[PDB]
Amino acid sequence: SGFRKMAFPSGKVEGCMVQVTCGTTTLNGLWLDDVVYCPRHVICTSEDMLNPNYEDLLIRKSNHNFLVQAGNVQLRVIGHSMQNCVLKLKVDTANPKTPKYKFVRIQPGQTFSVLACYNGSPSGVYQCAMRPNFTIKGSFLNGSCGSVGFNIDYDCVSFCYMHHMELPTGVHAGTDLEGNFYGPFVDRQTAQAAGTDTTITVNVLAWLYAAVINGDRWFLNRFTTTLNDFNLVAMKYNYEPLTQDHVDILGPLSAQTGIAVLDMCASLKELLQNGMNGRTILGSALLEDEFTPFDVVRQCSGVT
Amino acid sequence: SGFRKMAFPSGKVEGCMVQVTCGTTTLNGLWLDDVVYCPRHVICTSEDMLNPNYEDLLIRKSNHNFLVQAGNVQLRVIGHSMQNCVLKLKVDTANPKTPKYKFVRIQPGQTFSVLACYNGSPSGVYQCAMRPNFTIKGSFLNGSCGSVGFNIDYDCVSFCYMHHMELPTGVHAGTDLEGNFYGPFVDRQTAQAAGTDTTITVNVLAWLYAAVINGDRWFLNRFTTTLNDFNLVAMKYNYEPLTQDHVDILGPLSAQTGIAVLDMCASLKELLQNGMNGRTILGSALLEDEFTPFDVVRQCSGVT
Ligand SMILES: Cc1ccnc(C)c1NC(=O)Cc1cccc(Cl)c1
Ligand SMILES: Cc1ccnc(C)c1NC(=O)Cc1cccc(Cl)c1
Repeated sequence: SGFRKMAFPSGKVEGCMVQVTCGTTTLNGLWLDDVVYCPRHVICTSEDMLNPNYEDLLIRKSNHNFLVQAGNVQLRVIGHSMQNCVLKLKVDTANPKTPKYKFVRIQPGQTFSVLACYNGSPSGVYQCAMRPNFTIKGSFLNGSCGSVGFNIDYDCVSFCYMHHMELPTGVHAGTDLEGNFYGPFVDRQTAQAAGTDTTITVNVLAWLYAAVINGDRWFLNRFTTTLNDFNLVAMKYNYEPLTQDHVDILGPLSAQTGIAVLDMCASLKELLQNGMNGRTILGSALLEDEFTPFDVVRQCSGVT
Repeated sequence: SGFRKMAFPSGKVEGCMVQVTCGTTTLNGLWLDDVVYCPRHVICTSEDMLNPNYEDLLIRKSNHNFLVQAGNVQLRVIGHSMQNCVLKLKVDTANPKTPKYKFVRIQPGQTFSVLACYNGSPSGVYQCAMRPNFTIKGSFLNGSCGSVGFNIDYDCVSFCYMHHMELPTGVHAGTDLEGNFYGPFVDRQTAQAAGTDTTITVNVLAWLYAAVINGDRWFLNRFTTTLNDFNLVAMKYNYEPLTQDHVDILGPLSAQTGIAVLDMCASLKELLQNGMNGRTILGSALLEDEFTPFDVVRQCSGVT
């Protein structure tokens, strides 16, 4: 029993973190096999960041300008290339601590763990969701650039995020491991609009099922609804429209609890229209959307 | 910017986790140097747990009855001893992945990271506080026994908790690494009272300072209070009494923000008496007490 915002064990990712320095800028890199991946803005000075011409800036750099250090040992850079917003520094040594890994581009609403790093050293780990608007509400300071997000399936780490930037609004933007930004963002010191965000409906429902499994049941009611009626309420409260694909993914939790998905939707509808009346659910006074249906089943079944 | 319930990177602790089996019971052990530490109730059957005589049960066991497996390799047990509620199994091999470590008994109100494990395999990591009543509100299922809590200072892991039991109320009880329970709990299948819990006042104040640093300032007011007046409010709302020792530990955050500790106490007083009026602080609709003043300074300064 109990329900926590649990992160994946970060060990396999800690063994990949390195420090990358170019000129006067230092950030984090990810060392997998004989390649170090890092945000391409490591090649910028503060003056460059206003409107950088990355192609021109990278041409002034040679392999010996990229200083890569793994803990205390220096890596020898034998190649460099830019792929979208990431730099790939080929090194002469394969990382002996490289776990089994994949590069994945996650969908909005999916969750992942972030290993926050500074100067190539891990400081902490936390779980978060990629917002529907492709931002993440992380905890990152200057120097955290290059910190990565990931999921783990037994022995395989799927890297899904690399941190690049903090928007003027204090929310975070980054790329997949091929350097493609999530969202409309560009790696430039300019004010950039993050779209209207919404609450991840399927995750809130998954978390209400986790609440029932763990004993918090006060919000269950004698009502039911339809997908259409529920979506009228979801639109009014800036929630993502619920689809049959979302209902299908909630099936295991519906089966485990015996509460039909549309009955849980009716509980959520009443919570949206009436608030929590000063009560809590799983220690929260708001509707939590950072747990996917997969996360709930994993945490509630003890998958290692 | 941003503020998350961040856990320490779990890598150094993952390398210590082992599976311990005795008879038909399997749980987690902590392998440090040539000793494996685990909850002594690994020697019990379900029938024994009602009122176990651990001394008598342990006498029926020999070194060869304790099966210790580190991933896929079997450890050879050359000694066994009970210290309070933990068993110490001496093995013939020192753990090559033993980090620099200490065993510490933490105070109520302090925080730590938990690496939840099943069958000696890490499933997730989360941050939590030891409640004033010496329970923890974790996320643990059957088989999580032996999972540990810890803090990390640069390269040193201070182990402070080992999970033993879930109380009938769904909250968790465990020991320090010398096997001494935190709180009045006994390792027995009996209903056990956890005392009245309170909110960790100094942590809520630390978190209000983190909110100010990160831009959430709506709760700041034009008022101040005294320790005496604040403590009358704290008593009414089941908050721990604030002392000058607590004020002194909040000094760095008071200096960083320019908000005197008693002025922050007046904001907290108004939040206690008036609620949050449907607003949030750092993404929470309640007053958070799982961040110590040290945690706030660490997260806000990027200590690795
Ligand atoms: C200051 C800070 C705080 C938290 N995370 C981060 C990542 C930062 N740093 C930046 O955003 C620097 C920067 C400026 C403009 C564009 C880009 Cl790609 C990077
Ligand atoms: C079932 C469960 C769930 C979460 N954590 C845990 C630790 C459990 N298991 C138990 O509590 C088993 C047990 C019963 C009586 C005394 C003791 Cl020391 C241990």
